[PDB]
Amino acid sequence: SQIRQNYSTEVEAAVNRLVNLYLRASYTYLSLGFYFDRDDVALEGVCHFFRELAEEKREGAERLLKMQNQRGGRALFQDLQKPSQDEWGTTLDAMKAAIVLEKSLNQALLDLHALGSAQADPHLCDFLESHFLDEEVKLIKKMGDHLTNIQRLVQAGLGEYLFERLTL
Amino acid sequence: SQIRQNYSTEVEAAVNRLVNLYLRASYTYLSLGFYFDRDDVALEGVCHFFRELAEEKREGAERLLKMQNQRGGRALFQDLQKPSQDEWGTTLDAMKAAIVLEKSLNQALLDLHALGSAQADPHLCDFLESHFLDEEVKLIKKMGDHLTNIQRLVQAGLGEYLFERLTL
Amino acid sequence: SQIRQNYSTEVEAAVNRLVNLYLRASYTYLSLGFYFDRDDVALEGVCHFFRELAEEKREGAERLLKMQNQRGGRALFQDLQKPSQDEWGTTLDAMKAAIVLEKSLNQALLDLHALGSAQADPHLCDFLESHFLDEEVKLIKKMGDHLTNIQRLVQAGLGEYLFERLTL
Amino acid sequence: SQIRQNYSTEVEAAVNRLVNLYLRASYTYLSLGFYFDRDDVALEGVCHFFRELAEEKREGAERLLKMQNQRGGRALFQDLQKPSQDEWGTTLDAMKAAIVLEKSLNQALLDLHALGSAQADPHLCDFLESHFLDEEVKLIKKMGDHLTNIQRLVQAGLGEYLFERLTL
Ligand SMILES: CC(C)c1cccc(C(C)C)c1O
Ligand SMILES: CC(C)c1cccc(C(C)C)c1O
Repeated sequence: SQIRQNYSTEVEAAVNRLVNLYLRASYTYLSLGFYFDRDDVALEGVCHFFRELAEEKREGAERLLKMQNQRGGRALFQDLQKPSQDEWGTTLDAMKAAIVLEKSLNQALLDLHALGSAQADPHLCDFLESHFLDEEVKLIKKMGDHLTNIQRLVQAGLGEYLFERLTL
Repeated sequence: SQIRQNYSTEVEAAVNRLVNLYLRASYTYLSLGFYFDRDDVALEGVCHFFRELAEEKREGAERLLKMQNQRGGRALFQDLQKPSQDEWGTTLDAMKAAIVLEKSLNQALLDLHALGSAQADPHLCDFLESHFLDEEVKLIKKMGDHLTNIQRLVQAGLGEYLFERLTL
Repeated sequence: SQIRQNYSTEVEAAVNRLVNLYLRASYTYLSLGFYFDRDDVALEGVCHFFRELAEEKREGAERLLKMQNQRGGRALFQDLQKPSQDEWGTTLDAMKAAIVLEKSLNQALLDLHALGSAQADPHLCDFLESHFLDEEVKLIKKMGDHLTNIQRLVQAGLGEYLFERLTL
Repeated sequence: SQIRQNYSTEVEAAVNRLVNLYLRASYTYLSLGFYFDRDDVALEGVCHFFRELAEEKREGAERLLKMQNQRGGRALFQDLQKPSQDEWGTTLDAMKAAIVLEKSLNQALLDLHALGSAQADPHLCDFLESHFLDEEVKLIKKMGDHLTNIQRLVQAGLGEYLFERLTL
């Protein structure tokens, strides 16, 4: 590439892998959202919470792809694996799966940051810090807060209704 | 009729029967609404839910009657039978009766659609699809969602109060 | 499902397959869009055209999933296959691939409509006609119009620039 | 300096060198801009493109000088060498020279970042990342995009006119 400068093949490949992880996460949240929209589940606030996250993760993938092109790297897409479950249980089960998913995304971001530092790529390091690292910390804190409130509420049906009505 | 074209006597008769079913449904919802307004029942949100449905079903009957005249058919009214119960039990009992009622209306609409298709009456088919079929699907989904939340909430008195306060 | 009425298992399965096709199409358009954003391709209007289509196809999948739940069917997601190409050639090549893709989506919609008619499911038939069939016809006409103008313009570099500047 | 803290003499010297490079770049763009304003060249959009860049590079030098004083370092100015050419050829030649110039500025920024990291000077590292590194990546991507479009357009006179009219 005529514009490529200080951008290693290792970072380029890791960025493509991270795009795939963000799109997989968006797909997982799409599945979580529509599960809570089932007439036999029917928790609208929970459906809204996860649909908003599907949108945020798709936006993250798109930002990564834009950065890949700005640096002269080449986007390469892979098959997007289906989510790990077809049915997601209670709000508590769903929030626990979501925090597992976010921690895995955060770890991938931290691994990519470490790779960037190793490769002396400060543009990459700044990009991640600016657009992703703090967003993930904030989101994981919010999910942890939700998990604590859900757990405090377990008359489990009553608690699940109240959380959806009064928090979400 | 000077204007009548492609409108069978079978469809004309079925439309009159459907008007009677819609007016019977409006009457049933009027009864449900005022039951929840009793001082010894006293669930205002539930009363409002059913009074709004009585209005929607009367409007449906009026749309059908307007269509009957647009096609050159002749409205024929029959005695409107009183609702199946005088007292309607809990919110849960009431919502179960309402979903039974809506499924019966939906089935009558589907039967009339099938009759229209058999008679090659596409104006009728479009009319039903446009004004009734989707309205019924949406309403039945909403009632199913409510039933699931009511069931999750059954300390049954506490749950009935909370549903009326926080959903309706 | 407590709400399910006149909704066959065959239609339910076909709707899940159609969701997968719409999400695959959105993914294909995401790939097309970012390819035209490469510094060595650099056709912004073309990138915008395809990114807007990725959004439209994702929205289509979401509408289908909402309908699946309204009818009492159960969403089932499958692995999303990667797009058929990694690099998309000229604007002409890309527009030809897009019209192939849209014709395949349109055929799937027509097949689902035929299945609905066979199953006497008029809600499904109306849903498809209202939200999808006309959108596809309009889009395919627009792509055909673009293909004709692109072909008329092939000094091929000059023509590709002018189309992006003055049409897109 | 009473305020100087964690600011090495090596960084101080490198910052002064970088100021000189930014001012040299501003001077080069001033020359490029007025060349395209010649009556025998007469490409107004190209003149505007380069005059705007002369302004951006002067602003960069001024930000660096402000930072030098904030840290307690001492600005030292050197003779500003004249630009490498007196006449700049075609728009294509000019854009190629501009991308060479920007890549040299970007490399100097990356070298200064590496020096800062070596000296454990995180204020410097943040300053560069915040105000310069991303600006350079964006600008180099934009120039690469322009070069690709210029090259696609080479009836070379016609292509040069069209690019100036429809892109710049
Ligand atoms: C945002 C969310 C609905 C989503 C899930 C799965 C795949 C995609 C794209 C890649 C088609 C997607 O946008
Ligand atoms: C009791 C109720 C369903 C009803 C019956 C008959 C006529 C009307 C008018 C107001 C349309 C009506 O509202």
